[PDB]
Amino acid sequence: MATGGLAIIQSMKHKLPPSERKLADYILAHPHKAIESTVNEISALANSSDAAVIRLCKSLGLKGFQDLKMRVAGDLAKPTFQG
Repeated sequence: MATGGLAIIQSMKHKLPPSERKLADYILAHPHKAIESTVNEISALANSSDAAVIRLCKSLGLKGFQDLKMRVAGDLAKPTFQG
């Protein structure tokens, strides 16, 4: 409920359109940066668009980018994802 952000992104990595894919790739590669980024920052980092970040979040069943960041942060809190 406050976790699973990385699992949900990794699950869809190969089922996402291009613009959403660039985003999922950057977040998976740099999840610590991702949880401290704005929509404008993450879209620039993934060479994608602001609209694609919102679409990515909706594609995953999330309320938006804050939800995505919270759920990723929840995973980074776990020993399962620490290291």
